Amino acid sequence: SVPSQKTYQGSYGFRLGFLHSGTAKSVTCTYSPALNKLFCQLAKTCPVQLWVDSTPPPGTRVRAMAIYKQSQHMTEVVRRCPHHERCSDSDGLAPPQHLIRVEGNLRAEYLDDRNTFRHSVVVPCEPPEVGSDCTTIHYNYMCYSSCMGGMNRRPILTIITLEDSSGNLLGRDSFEVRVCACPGRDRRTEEENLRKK
Ligand SMILES: CCN(CC)C1CCN(Cc2cc(I)cc(I)c2O)CC1
Ligand SMILES: [Zn+2]
Repeated sequence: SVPSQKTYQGSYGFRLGFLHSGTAKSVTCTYSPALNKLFCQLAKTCPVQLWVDSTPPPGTRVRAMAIYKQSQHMTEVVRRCPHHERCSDSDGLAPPQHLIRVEGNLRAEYLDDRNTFRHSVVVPCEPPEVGSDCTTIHYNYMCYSSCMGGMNRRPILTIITLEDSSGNLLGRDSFEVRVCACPGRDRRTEEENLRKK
């Protein structure tokens, strides 16, 4: 099975937002709107914003899952490589196999799907802090795109779904991810390639 990646705002007008972090060689996480692609360093904080037009019901949750982007790989489960799944860098909550973690949220839950075997991490949907207009979730990606025996240079997408308390679909958005040593340079390069192409 391949989970849908269709953008769907749904009844609550759900969509993601990203900061404008620039492309300096020192930057650790940066988003390209032109590529709809997040570039980040291994295990570093990735702020992702949640925006809605109206308040969803109590019990609404927000799930993140990775899938391979390319058609010939979309069916393979995205997981950490044989090295990283064994490096004992657990935060006490995330299974060591999971590529995507949520940072600093005690209510995060990690799912190994009993049928598809796909991994995901889900948290309660919460209102913005007083004074803010959106809610931010901090994600970590725990392997490099290049990890041998894992992603092995294959591009992935992160799919973010807004769910009701049963896990039914309320909204969906997605973005490509590259986990790399120099996100600033790589974003600049890929945006240049795009502009040329
Ligand atoms: C312009 C948008 N207006 C409506 C007029 C409001 C602003 C206030 N929010 C509250 C709210 C609750 C949850 I739980 C999650 C999120 I993210 C969130 O924004 C709801 C939308
Ligand atoms: Zn790895």
